[PDB]
Amino acid sequence: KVFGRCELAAAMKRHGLDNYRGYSLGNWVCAAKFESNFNTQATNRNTDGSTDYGILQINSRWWCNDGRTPGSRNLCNIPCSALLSSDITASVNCAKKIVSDGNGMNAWVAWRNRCKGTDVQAWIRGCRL
Ligand SMILES: [Cl-]
Ligand SMILES: [Cl-]
Ligand SMILES: [Cl-]
Ligand SMILES: [Cl-]
Ligand SMILES: [Cl-]
Ligand SMILES: [Cl-]
Ligand SMILES: [Cl-]
Repeated sequence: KVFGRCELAAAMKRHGLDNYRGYSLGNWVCAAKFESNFNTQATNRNTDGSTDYGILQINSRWWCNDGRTPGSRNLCNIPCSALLSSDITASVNCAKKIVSDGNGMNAWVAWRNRCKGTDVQAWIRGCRL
């Protein structure tokens, strides 16, 4: 599923991501924009052999199981395929664990490089929330 911008903002808020660990909703929408362009079915293969899955490009090295990432963990206790669903529940619940891991949203390199420090409220501007 490819979400609309305000559609995704609303779904993220529904699932309690707004201001989770102090990160406003626009931070999350911005991260999703640059990770997946709001496409739940996005996948990308990393140089180390792990794969990133879903709207927030959650990585199989630590967070989900895909059966093809040697030495990895599955700390969200989910198949990586669950992160590709039109229902964002699994991605949101896993993102909550990731952002709580110590480095906040810097866990998402694209957030650090493209969202951090910017006017992230622009990503939810105009949205009925
Ligand atoms: Cl689609
Ligand atoms: Cl957009
Ligand atoms: Cl915001
Ligand atoms: Cl594996
Ligand atoms: Cl594990
Ligand atoms: Cl949803
Ligand atoms: Cl933080």
